[PDB]
Amino acid sequence: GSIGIIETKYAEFKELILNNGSVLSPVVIAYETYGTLSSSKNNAILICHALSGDAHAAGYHSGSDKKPGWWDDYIGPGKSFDTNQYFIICSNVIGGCKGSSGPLSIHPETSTPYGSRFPFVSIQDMVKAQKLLVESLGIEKLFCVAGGSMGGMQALEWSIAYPNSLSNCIVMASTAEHSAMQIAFNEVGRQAILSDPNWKNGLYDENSPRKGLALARMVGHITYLSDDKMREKFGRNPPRGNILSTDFAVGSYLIYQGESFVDRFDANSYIYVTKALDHYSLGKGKELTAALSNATCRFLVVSYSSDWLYPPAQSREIVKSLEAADKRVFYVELQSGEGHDSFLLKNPKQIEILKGFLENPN
Amino acid sequence: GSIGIIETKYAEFKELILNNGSVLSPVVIAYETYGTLSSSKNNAILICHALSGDAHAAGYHSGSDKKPGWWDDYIGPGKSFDTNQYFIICSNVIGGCKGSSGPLSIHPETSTPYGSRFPFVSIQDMVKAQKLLVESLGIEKLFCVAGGSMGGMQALEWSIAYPNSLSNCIVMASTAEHSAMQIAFNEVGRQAILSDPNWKNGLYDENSPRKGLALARMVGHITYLSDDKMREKFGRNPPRGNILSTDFAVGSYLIYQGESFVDRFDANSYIYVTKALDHYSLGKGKELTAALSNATCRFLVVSYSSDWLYPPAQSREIVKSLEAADKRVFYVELQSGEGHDSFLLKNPKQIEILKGFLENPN
Repeated sequence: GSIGIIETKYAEFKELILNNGSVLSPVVIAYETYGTLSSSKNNAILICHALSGDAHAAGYHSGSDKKPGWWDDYIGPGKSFDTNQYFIICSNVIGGCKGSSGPLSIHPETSTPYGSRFPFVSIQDMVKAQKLLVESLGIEKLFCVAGGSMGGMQALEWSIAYPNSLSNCIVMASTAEHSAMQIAFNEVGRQAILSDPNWKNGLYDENSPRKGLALARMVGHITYLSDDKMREKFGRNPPRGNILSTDFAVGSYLIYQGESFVDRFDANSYIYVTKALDHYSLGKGKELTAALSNATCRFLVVSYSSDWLYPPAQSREIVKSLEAADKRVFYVELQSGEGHDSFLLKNPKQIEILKGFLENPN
Repeated sequence: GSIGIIETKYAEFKELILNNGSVLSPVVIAYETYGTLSSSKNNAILICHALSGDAHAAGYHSGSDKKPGWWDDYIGPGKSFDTNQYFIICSNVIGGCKGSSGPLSIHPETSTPYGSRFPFVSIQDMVKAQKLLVESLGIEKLFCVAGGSMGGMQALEWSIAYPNSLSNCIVMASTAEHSAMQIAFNEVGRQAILSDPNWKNGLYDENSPRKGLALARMVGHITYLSDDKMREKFGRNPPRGNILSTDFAVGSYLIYQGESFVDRFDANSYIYVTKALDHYSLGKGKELTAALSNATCRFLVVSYSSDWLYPPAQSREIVKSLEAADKRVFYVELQSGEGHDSFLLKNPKQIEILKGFLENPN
């Protein structure tokens, strides 16, 4: 079942010209691979990560690791992304903070992290960079591109940016454009970092805006409860006593939400990645239909009943435009009990729809 | 059109026993009145405020005022809440920070603001306190209770807490219970205050958590844009350059969102009031039907097409349960271009539905 110990690898390329005119020189892409690439180069699947995720989508880095990769129940021998049949790839987005070109990259003049000097990146840029990686691994046409949430937005971009470079596209718990609500949560997170005393115009190094970023990320932990589970927590009555008595007053630490200072993220990177998500729009209705008419691949769109961050209605708009464009598309709404990240959890019915989609080309 | 210069008045009562067991002694209720109460005591309308609002719902405090009351386009001679016909009342919620019993109330021992020593209050408590005020003004049965958002939740509570003490109930852009999404925005705001260095377990006095509260309140400004107007702002591409170049780096001040330090709010009060909102639940479906079966008054429920904070679906659940309970209920979804506070803005079609509801008892 487990793919075992995996090394993070680093592909470096001379440059990447970004959509906003700026240039990454060089471009580094941290990635991991699972399984074995066929001599025909045609069994490869690209996994695109979500906001919290990275290149480490499966297995372990060392024996002492306490948790496997972020989609480990779905990637491995016998699992939904079967490393017995397929060559599975996952890479850290540029703008990210776990190995690819991003704000933590060392500046060629100051020998300090780029920080706020790093250029703004878009989802189209992130996908251009993934294309470079995939070509470098010897692949001209991927079998599949898959991802959920932020990862599904990259997967959608692939289907139209390089429409003939993939046969299949799996878009889980995702959207063609962020709602005002999604943008608002990210904007609050970004402002928390910006107003943190340690922010220093983004040129922090000794002392990062840990508090601001803790707040920015807590958003993802608070939003994890479904409507029902949040109401269960809150009930029909407020607490007894006062803010001091309930120890509600001593709640500063709850900003980290059980998570430690060692599982490390970066404030600049959060700003860079969420800005890419918020500024990406394929539109809706007629405009989305027109945008998606480039695609040639087969589509699997999966939404989750309790997901209110990327709700079934956002998936439905994609499926509606993919039918208006005369494209091969299947749509499954899975029953779920979580606020957004249900695509991550082992679920018999998810496993089944994935294995069957990849197994049956109709 | 304008009601003119208004004094804030203060009604004080010996005690109020709260639902959580704690006691307010004394209870102070800051209120304002507009128009003239009939000798029959039967033309009175209670206005319930929203999260940002207060008792000052109409007119001016002095000639030098730069803005009138928060619902001034709706309260006055000839306006929708006609002070030529009606006696209009609005009061600051207990737990609030603009005159009623709340965390800024001076403690009888320390002669400093209660702060975090103030007891948790509920919407049922807020309405109990309003009942006291209304009785004190000589009123046994109100003609109407009206409000939007948070104010509509108080108005709903009235219709079932004192079902025979009102003839009509206007519930605008509101809900019988907060969604996980609504609670999440408030929770982020509360955590911003809790993690602010000046929070001091809520016993701040010299130096308040201004930054934390700025963040908490910015949420209400960011969420103000509709899906379309937010997408218009964000477009299909991220900015040119980097965080430093776009002056995106110097964005600390944007936490106040144009608003000054003089228009003053309180961090404890924000915690108290949003906790009351988040912990209030009449439920949904059968449970909401059962809860609302106590009501005897006539209902007007108004939602707004672009409101995604308190979306039409929350209003529909109320109207559905009010029909399942065999109650007099009208439902209008008004077209709007804002993210939540459309009930505040002058709108010919809102004016018309309000004046006609109050004028025609059928």
